[PDB]
Amino acid sequence: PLTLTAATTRAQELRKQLNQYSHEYYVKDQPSVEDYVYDRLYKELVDIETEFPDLITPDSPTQRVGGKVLSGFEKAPHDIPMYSLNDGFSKEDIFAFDERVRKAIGKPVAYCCELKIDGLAISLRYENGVFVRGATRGDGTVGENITENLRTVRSVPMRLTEPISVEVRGECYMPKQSFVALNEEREENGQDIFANPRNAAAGSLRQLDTKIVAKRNLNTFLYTVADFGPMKAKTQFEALEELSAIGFRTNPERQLCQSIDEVWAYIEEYHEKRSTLPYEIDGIVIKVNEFALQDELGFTVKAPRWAIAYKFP
Ligand SMILES: NC(=O)c1c(N)nc(OC2CCCC2)nc1O[C@@H]1CCC[C@@H]1O
Ligand SMILES: NC(=O)c1ccc[n+]([C@@H]2O[C@H](COP(=O)(O)O)[C@@H](O)[C@H]2O)c1
Repeated sequence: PLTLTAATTRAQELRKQLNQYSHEYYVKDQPSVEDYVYDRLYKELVDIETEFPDLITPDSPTQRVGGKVLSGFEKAPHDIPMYSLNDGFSKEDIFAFDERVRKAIGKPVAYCCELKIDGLAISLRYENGVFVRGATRGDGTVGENITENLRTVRSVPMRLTEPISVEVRGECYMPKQSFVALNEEREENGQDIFANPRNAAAGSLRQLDTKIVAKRNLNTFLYTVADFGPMKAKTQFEALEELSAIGFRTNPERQLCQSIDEVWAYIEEYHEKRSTLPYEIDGIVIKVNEFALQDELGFTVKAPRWAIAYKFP
């Protein structure tokens, strides 16, 4: 049959190939091959892994199912803190924000606009391309180490394109439909339902048994790089492209707005588009695009001065 020498090599080929399909299907939401092509190879790999468990690696797709069970979560400090967002609620709130930015900067400023995803903020640290820590925001300077649980989030890469060392932050959420499904499953089990998708997302990520988490149907959008490493983005918009480039899920709805008035267009555009989305959002995030300018404005103690969230009512 298959020898260890042969299986060791064949396994790499399968992880490589399978991980490629999973990337397309989970990160680009656009698969290339038919499901049964995937399953065939995935079953070949499992058979190889079951015969020689020693070839099992963290970047293998068979580990997306979890199995580990923790006692509790370890503290996960953030040397670079995970800030919060200042809030706006009116057109006045947004336009006053813009007024403040031009006052301190002394010129017109371009805004990257992103949809504020209603879920759990997460931070992801990679070294030489390997995923080594996943963390909640916690209180901004200390979160919880939820690395095991995030191994089961399919859109989170166990290994990157480039062997690059970087930490990136974004949202982990449950799409509306998985929300509904989970709640029905919970009704059937006679438990309390989750009031909303962000609560489901947050309880899922606090489950100690990673095998339950795997089943939960979670997804990510990455939007900030905390530790650039060799990374080269110089504006936020640029950063969002470069996050895709190295292989994270980014939300496609982000725009680049050269005026506050366009910013108010965007907020309206997706305020009416809000229900048409598979995921829930609780507003819009407006960011000063130029990193050089985000720097100049800098940070209050809570939230950055170069950004603000327009929250829907
Ligand atoms: N939820 C979001 O969609 C979102 C976003 N697209 N972009 C940011 O940029 C923050 C990062 C630190 C300074 C500004 N924050 C977001 O949500 C924050 C994360 C933690 C508190 C808010 O939920
Ligand atoms: N490229 C693809 O078509 C592709 C990739 C990953 C998962 N899937 C599908 O997702 C389901 C679960 O697979 P995984 O738990 O290994 O991610 C399976 O039914 C599989 O067919 C399809």
